[PDB]
Amino acid sequence: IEEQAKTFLDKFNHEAEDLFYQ
Repeated sequence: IEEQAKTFLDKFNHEAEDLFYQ
């Protein structure tokens, strides 16, 4: 699978700027 390894970092790079507020 690539969704849980290739794009699994898309959340750590995105959510990192979204959760930085909450």
